[PDB]
Amino acid sequence: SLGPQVAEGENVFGVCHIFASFNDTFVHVTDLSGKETICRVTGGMKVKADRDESSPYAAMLAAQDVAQRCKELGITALHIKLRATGGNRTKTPGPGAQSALRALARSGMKIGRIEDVTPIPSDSTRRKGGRRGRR
RNA sequence: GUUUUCGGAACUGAGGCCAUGAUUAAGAGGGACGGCCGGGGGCAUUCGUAUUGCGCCGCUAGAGGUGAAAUUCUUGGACCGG
Repeated sequence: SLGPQVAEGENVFGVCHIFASFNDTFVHVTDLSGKETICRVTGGMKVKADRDESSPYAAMLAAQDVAQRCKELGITALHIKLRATGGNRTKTPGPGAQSALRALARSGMKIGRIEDVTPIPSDSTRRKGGRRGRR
């Protein structure tokens, strides 16, 4: 819990992987390599109902938690990496995607580079669901 | 008896002559040739993320899924990140 960098000199960076599906939200702050994580709180560990694990509010107080946890450990700036469910499944981020990084911005954390890292397949396997779709 | 001119039948050589004999080249067709063209076909080769699984590392208690849930996965470490 000791960041040897001087604060007013410059900023200590981290990176949070925002994974917003349509059934849950993930806020995963890791180091610049990603091999070593700092905090990871989901939207489902903040609300006592499955149906709103991905609600934008459930991600708003899941990002205020990780930002509070990412503060004293010594990180001030964050690179953002949005990610939808990807693969052959959906490509647009879920509802709790925007209310997440807006919360941690309002929580006093600096922002670096923002990027979509959705796992876009070159040419997918057969997507789940019949030929006639989800009728 | 015979040979022929004699009329007929057949063959065989040299001619002479013909205005000496081949319509056109289909906004029909075939074929050739020319430079191209094309997710045409075949065989071989190469690349791409993704998905699933496994190994290791990190941190963790939920993760999945739905109209809402449950079956299912999970401190024997799932999901998430490398």
